[PDB]
Amino acid sequence: GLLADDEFPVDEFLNVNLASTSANASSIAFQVAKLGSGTLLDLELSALQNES
Amino acid sequence: GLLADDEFPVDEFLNVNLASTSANASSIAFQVAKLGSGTLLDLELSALQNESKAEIISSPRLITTNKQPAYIEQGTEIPYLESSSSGASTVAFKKAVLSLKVTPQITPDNRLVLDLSVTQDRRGETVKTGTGEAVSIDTQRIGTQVLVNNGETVVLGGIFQHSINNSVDKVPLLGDLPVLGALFRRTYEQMGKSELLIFVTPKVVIQ
Amino acid sequence: QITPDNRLVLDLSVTQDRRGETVKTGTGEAVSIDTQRIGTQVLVNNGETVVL
Amino acid sequence: KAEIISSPRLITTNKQPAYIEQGTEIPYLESSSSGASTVAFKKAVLSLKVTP
Repeated sequence: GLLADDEFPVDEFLNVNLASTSANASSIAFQVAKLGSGTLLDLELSALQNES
Repeated sequence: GLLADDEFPVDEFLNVNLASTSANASSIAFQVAKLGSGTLLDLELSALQNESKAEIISSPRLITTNKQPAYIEQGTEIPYLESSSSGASTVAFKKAVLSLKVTPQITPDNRLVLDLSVTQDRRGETVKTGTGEAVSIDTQRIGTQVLVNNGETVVLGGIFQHSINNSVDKVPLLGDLPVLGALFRRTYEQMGKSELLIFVTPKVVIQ
Repeated sequence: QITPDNRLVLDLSVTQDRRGETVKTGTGEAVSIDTQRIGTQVLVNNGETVVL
Repeated sequence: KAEIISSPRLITTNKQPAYIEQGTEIPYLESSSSGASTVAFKKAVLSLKVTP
């Protein structure tokens, strides 16, 4: 109950934040959310490969 | 009950505040909060480690007649604001090119004497000049006279660089304990290395 | 220039430039140019190619 | 702590001047002749200049 503003700290949530930084990168993301025992875990992969 | 504004003093709360200051640093944080007896304790670790490599090669060529000057270029021409003669401005162009400029000479015992200029410049940042701005240039240049056998290579010059940095900030006595000390200190370490080389090789066209 | 033994001496300039970005000059702006240039004197047989 | 090392090299002919450079050229606002401005470039380079 300690912090005042509570919608979701999307940036304070993440442990490892090393996303592929581009405009055409493709991703996919998996989740496990209980909310009864509290546990939540998220995992997203992203990639890109081009040629010219 | 003494202070008026109470949501949480997140900055006055922390005892030791030595977080890894970067944009790609990864962390993890543990907590023990009772709120019945009042006790609260927080501990967060953060880290980062990266690494990089690069390599560039460029090679221009020319053919020419003995004792005759030749050049080949590729780059940009930057318009600069004014050139001054007796009274007014002929605004001119500076070059930022990868260029080769040469005059050769053939000698009797199968050898060449070369008068050499080789450059590789680029367009840099835009600095502030007076109330205005202008564009700066990043350069690499070598100019020489050398004497080289007919069909082999020589290295004209090069530049080598190396650098190492270390830093620590800690708590005066605790940040030195054998295994626990890592809880009381921030550590930073960086290393760089660079190397540049220039080669040349002439050849007489035997028809 | 044509020589006796079926050969040419050429004084050559060949360029290919384009219009580049618009850089900042003083309180104003101007247009920059992207260049490729080669200038030489060569000696070549009558009807064949050489790389300059 | 800190430590930096830099070493340029050259080869040249006896009694003949040679140089090698690496750095930037700063455009400065104006150079003055009899009347007007030829804005010029100052150098900020790591350079070696030698006559043996």
